[PDB]
Amino acid sequence: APPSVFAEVPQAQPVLVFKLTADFREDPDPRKVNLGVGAYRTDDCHPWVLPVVKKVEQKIANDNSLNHEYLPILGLAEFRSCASRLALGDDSPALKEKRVGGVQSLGGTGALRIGADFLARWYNGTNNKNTPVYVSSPTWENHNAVFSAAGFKDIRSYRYWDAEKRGLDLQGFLNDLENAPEFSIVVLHACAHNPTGIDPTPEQWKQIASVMKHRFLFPFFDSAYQGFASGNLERDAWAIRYFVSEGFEFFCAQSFSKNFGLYNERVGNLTVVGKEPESILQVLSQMEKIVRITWSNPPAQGARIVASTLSNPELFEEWTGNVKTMADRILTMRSELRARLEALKTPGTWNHITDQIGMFSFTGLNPKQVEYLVNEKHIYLLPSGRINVSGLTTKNLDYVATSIHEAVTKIQ
Amino acid sequence: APPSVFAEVPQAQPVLVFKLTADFREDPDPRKVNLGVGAYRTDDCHPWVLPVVKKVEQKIANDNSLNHEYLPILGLAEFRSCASRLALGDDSPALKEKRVGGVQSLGGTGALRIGADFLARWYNGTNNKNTPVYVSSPTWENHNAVFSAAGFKDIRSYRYWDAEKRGLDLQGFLNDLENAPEFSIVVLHACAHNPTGIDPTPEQWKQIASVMKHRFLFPFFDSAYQGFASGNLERDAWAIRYFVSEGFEFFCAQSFSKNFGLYNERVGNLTVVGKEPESILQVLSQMEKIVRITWSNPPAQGARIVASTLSNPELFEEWTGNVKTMADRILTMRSELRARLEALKTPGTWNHITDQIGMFSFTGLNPKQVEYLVNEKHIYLLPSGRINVSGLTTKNLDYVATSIHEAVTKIQ
Repeated sequence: APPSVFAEVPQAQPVLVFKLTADFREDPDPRKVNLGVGAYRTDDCHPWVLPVVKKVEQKIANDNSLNHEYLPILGLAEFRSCASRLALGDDSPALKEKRVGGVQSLGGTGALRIGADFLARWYNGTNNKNTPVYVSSPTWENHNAVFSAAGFKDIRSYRYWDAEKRGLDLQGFLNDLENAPEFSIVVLHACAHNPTGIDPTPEQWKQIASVMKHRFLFPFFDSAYQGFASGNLERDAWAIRYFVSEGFEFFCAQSFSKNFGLYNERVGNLTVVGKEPESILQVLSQMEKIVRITWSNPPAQGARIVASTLSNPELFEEWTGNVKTMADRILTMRSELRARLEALKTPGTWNHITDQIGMFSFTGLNPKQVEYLVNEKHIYLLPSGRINVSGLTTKNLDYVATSIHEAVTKIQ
Repeated sequence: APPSVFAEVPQAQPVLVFKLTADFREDPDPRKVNLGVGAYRTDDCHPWVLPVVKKVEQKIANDNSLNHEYLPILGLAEFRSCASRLALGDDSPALKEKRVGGVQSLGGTGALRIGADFLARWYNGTNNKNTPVYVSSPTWENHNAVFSAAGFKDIRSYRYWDAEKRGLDLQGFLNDLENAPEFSIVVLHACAHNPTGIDPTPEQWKQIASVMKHRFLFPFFDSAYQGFASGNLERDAWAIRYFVSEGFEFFCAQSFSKNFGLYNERVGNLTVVGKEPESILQVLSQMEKIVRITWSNPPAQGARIVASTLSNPELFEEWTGNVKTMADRILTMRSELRARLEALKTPGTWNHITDQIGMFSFTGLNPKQVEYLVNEKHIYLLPSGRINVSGLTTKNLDYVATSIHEAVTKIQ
């Protein structure tokens, strides 16, 4: 009869895609297409498990040597070494000189929150909750959240998407980077910009690099699709491996969710670059204490699989093949969509579709055009014109292209 | 050459046991004993993997039906149902009336931090960072930490350990519970008090129950050793299952680390009891949003094993057997130590050793006596006189008892 502490609780509300796919689920129309699904799908609209992953799982399932005792707080030793080595390169002299520790975390999200909560207490003084934060416009929906609920109360949007011409707005944001309270932190996308797909060219990275070396900035990379983006580890980590040979430091947040398909195993690593082996051991020290209060220590299964893969030469081999599979499919569905849009003389340029890298891509549509695709043609995608390219198959591709043609033409 | 943001970083320092076992590791003395190891060890001083766990792992390893796609933010559906059902009972009408959701978290630690960070924003008003916090004296070392770094700046110690007579100080803390700013939250140990082992009797629980129902308290249980403590699920969850039939509500933090041996898989559940199906769906709603910023969603492997076990009758059967194994060993090492202490006419009463429940136990020694065991007899344990009973085997038991005899007698 009396009150509920539980009553007077604000419902929280259905986020962007969660409601989107739900509507798709109940849609009885047989030509419906879901392009807002948040992982990689095959051409038959199915989840794919990497054979190299199914392979290692069997090896683990049979190793009666393994136990289930607590791991080091920072995580499985081998994993952190392999992961950072993957992002920075084996032949990186920044490894020989002992510059970096890894922290095994809970996916890419966990790498941020730990690297985030760390900065709001040891970066820019002590317990500095006022330091500005670099987020792109637009950005992965909870770059904001992970830094907000980490402390920081201003969040700063450097323009990134250029609506007209559908490409990169370089000095549109390179200029904004100048205005900022300098010496602030910058969470850059390593490659495959979520949710646009447009990455800076190596030349343009040099620009953003020096111009913000010159003048007070700390990078906080988000390497979530390394290898998964373009089908290769060497060029996807270039913007990372350049910052090291110049002589920077940064936190790099690695996610193995998309490029190992290990979404529900939450495999991730925070790579931390230094000066000299001095304070890295110091960073890693009270990185532990941050973790201890979040999760006592990280889970083992997902990490072992990645570690067993990256350490072994004939699994690494098979893995990069599997990664190239997921890759090549996306790049093909790009070249195909562009071609079909161009084959129908669809008003506008559509280079961006093939210039963008990765699984997500900005079409260049505005919610009035998108509204048409969702309600009349039952193509489900976000109002920001964002599609999951892996949502495009060989059967729906011709319908979707023609639908996009109808949208741009009929609705301005 | 220039500064390091990384320099001027405070090293954090080696905690209690981490330094303790390290010293044990380098100790060349052949009669050394480690009683500060933080998990269950066999009589041969080894980690034990439950056969029922090795069993389910094989079943999972062979189910080619499973994928690695993201789980619900709150976690694997089956797990949360089985876990809460385990703590509250299948025949609990508080389940039929839809009172409770579970939130799959990262071990027991994760269940707290989520349940903690939730209260510091929806409990006792809104964004109430001032509400007092109940922690025992002493308590599991990071009941304090998990609530501190969750916000709260006062932490209140209700006396729990009674140095002389080595047992429970009931109204010593039942009185302190009266003084507190009422309507504050209370993280009670369900059973197996870490690090003492003394649990209140069912009668004494009724006392603490009503007297703090009567007057403004919200329980926040820590069920970390359910079944693992006394070798059974029915009496270990009694203090929980009583609070529900009275008509309370609370968060219960379940850990499956010790009772499934799944430490490095980080399996845990936050059970949340309500009034009426109303605001539980509301609690679970913005429980998701708290999780999203911590870890996007929880890992699957550890949860599936527990879920597959608790849902299946002939695995549940085998599991409770394995749990009874770990249990009975501890209870035996208790009755044996007590007997050997009593057989040597060791000055003092030693009932507490056999009255305490669970893996951890307070001997009743004070660091001057403990100092003797560690430096002269190379028995490693915490200054609080805390031992890991599973550290006691059939070979060291006679040495340790005799050592404890020497400590109490020679050093007052």
